[PDB]
Amino acid sequence: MTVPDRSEIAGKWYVVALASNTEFFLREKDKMKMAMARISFLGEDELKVSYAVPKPNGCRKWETTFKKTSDDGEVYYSEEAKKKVEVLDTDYKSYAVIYATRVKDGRTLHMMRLYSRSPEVSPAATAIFRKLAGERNYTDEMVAMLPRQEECTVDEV
Ligand SMILES: O=C(N[C@H]1COC(=O)[C@@H](NC(=O)c2cccc(O)c2O)COC(=O)[C@@H](NC(=O)c2cccc(O)c2O)COC1=O)c1cccc(O)c1O
Ligand SMILES: [Ga+3]
Repeated sequence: MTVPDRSEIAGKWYVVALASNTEFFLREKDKMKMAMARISFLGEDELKVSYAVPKPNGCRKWETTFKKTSDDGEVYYSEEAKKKVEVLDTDYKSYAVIYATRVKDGRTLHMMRLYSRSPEVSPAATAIFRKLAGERNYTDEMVAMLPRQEECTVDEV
């Protein structure tokens, strides 16, 4: 158990960037703090993810299971949850940017996010995430960033 095998392909990721299509999310997220994300391979076609966010009520965490969906190569779709995530770009030794979308009966929501190899936002990741954001005619309130405001973190093992 807990062998150093596939585990190398999984771990924890710190989301130091955020983007929301709905004003409310932007308003709420812009006022909150950086979030967490840890993913674990449930199966060959199934995957599990643990979320950690600092909520006024305390560190709010949650773990959800998704299904493999190699849309744009290592993308994931959670039909049961109505949430899709697609890794846009990621550095083996640097920052990474992943795109996410969720659709509800009659409504489509998109949420862009950026994660750092550790709980620390980098200028490079910032400029990169923004460069793409600007290419889509994004607006400041549409994006959300968290500076050296870290404190609550999610465990890995
Ligand atoms: O519409 C979406 N959320 C709702 C509904 O989802 C939820 O309320 C919870 N959520 C999941 O259970 C979830 C289970 C499985 C998958 C999830 O993503 C869940 O979040 C908790 O998330 C939160 O409280 C907040 N959330 C993050 O800060 C976030 C930060 C980093 C990473 C996150 O995922 C976050 O949600 C706000 O989220 C919401 O209001 C939604 C859309 C697009 C992309 C999303 O991520 C959404 O969740
Ligand atoms: Ga979510």
